Amino acid sequence: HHWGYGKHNGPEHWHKDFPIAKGERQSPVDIDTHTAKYDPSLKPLSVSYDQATSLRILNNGHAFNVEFDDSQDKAVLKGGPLDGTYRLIQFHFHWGSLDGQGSEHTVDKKKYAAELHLVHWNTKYGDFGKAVQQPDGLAVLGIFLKVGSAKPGLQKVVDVLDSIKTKGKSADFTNFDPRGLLPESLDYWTYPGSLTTPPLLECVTWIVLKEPISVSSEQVLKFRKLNFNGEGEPEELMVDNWRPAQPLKNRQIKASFK
Ligand SMILES: NS(=O)(=O)c1ccc2c(c1)S(=O)(=O)NC2=O
Ligand SMILES: [Zn+2]
Repeated sequence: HHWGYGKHNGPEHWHKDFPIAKGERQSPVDIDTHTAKYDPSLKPLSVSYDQATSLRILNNGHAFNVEFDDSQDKAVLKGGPLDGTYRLIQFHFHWGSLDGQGSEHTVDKKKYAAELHLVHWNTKYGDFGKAVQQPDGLAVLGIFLKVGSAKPGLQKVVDVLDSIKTKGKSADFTNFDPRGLLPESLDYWTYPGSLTTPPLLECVTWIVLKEPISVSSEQVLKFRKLNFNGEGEPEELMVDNWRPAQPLKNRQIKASFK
C-alpha cells in the first residue's frame, strides 16, 4: 500500500506515513498576488543552463524525471533569494486529467494545466543526499504550463514518452536543453517550503515564475497517456499527480517585481 494520488493513498493519507505532511512549511501553497510583497533584498536571478548535460528519462510511477549529470558544476541556479550555488539534478512535471487543473501552486486560486519543477541542490553540502538533510538544501524552480500554442522545446520530451509508458521504465535522453522550457520573463515569487510528494522534506526554497509557458493540447494529452502502474498491470492513467495547496502558516511570499 504505497503512497499515490488515488482515493485510498492520496494526499489526504500521506500524513500517516509522513507526519511532516502537516508541518509548518509544506508545499505547494496558493500564491495570493495581492498579499505577496516586493522584496528589495532579492538579488538578480541567474539561470545558467548552457552546459547542462541530460542523461536519462525515467517513469518513477509518480511522474517522469529527466535526470542530469550533476557531478560537475554545470547547470546552476543562483541569485534571487539564494545564498550560493544550486546545481540542477532533474526536472519533472505535475499535470491534470483536464486542462483546468494540474498545477500544484496556484495563483489567486487559479490552477494551470501543469507545472514544471526544475530541482537543484545546494553545492555547499557536497551531494544531493546531504542537501536534503538541510533547511536550505534545495531550490526548485517552478514554471506553470497553460494550453495554447505548442512549446517547440518540449517536443523531444513528448516524443520519448511512448518508450517509458509504465513505472520503472527509463530511456537514454542525452543532449536535451532545458533552456527551451523557460518563459521570456524571470519575474518570480519565492517562499520557504517542502517537497510536494513524500517524503515531503522541508528543505526547499521555492522560486515560482509568474509567466507561464504555453504548450499544445496535443503535448499535454501525451503526458496523460503515461501509466502510474508497472508493465503488465491494470492500466491507471498517470493524471492528476498534483498535491493541493497547503496552509501558508507563518510564511510570507516575496515578489521579485514591483
Ligand atoms: N515535486 S518536488 O517538490 O519538486 C519533489 C518531490 C520529491 C522529490 C524531489 C522533488 S527530489 O529532491 O528530486 N527527490 C524527491 O524525492
Ligand atoms: Zn514536483
